[PDB]
Amino acid sequence: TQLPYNEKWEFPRNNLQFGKTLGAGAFGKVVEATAFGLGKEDAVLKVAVKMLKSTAHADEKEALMSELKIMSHLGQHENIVNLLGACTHGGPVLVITEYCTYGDLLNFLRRKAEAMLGPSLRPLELRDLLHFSSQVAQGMAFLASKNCIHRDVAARNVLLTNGHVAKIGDFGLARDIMNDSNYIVKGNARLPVKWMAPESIFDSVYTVQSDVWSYGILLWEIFSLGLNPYPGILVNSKFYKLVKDGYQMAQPAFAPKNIYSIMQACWALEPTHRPTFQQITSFLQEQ
Ligand SMILES: Cc1nc(-c2cnc(NC(C)C)n(C)c2=O)ccc1Oc1ccnc(-c2cnn(C)c2)c1
Repeated sequence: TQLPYNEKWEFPRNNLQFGKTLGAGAFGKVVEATAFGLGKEDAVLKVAVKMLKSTAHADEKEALMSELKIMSHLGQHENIVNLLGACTHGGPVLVITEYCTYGDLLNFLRRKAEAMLGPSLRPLELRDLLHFSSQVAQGMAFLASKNCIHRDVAARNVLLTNGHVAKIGDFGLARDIMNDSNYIVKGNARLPVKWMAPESIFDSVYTVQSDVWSYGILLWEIFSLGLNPYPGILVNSKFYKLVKDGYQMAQPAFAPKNIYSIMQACWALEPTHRPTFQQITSFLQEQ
């Protein structure tokens, strides 16, 4: 980001055949597409393409390029949404990432729960939630090894692909956060407050451990099967005070006592005392 962009990621834009729009923000969107002759193997693949809408401004053009430059210098990991190519010459910027078959984790969890309650006219096992949690932890630990701060870790930014493997991603400009109830007004920007660490809300500081906090909130979403954090509590000055003073969500319905203990560790008031994603990973690989 704010550095030269490598041309190894360039891809012919007329070699994309676009399909349905997957997500749409205020000034950007992710669209599914079939890419032909992508990669060394010249694979023909279904992919996700990220692009700005017709309402194009200078500030929105930089935001997509920044996301691309960070992803380019990042590297490949099985449990993150990998970059496959970009279209930077010949027209509007297109960011080509892998296509995850099952969408985000939040809807998958919320649907499977509804399908599992069908006798109110496959199923999800506890092992499945431990694999989802383990997999995202591996992705975050990989970002933590590159000093790359996600700063919106949430189930809505975790995607499931072939074999229901979890990948951490970021819709960024392609989520309509303007109208999203999980993003609260805070002046110049709209922020996912209920996922944020207190020092990010007040000091506006983002680190690996601030992502560890939000990952702790993610664990609460996974093991509640898509419940909303701090449910029914309106984000206001009392909520800020409670979070800063040490208020924590109760144990979700389906988390073992030691998964809730790992949640509480991610929700420590002091950032250095929170676990690392490597420690979260290694623990969750056991479970
Ligand atoms: C979620 C997502 N994320 C990124 C992305 C990831 N990672 C970073 N950055 C790192 C450094 C964390 N950035 C900046 C990003 O933009 C790009 C596109 C994207 O969208 C997708 C991707 C796959 N599949 C779908 C989908 C939707 N529905 N279905 C059925 C499939 C949507």
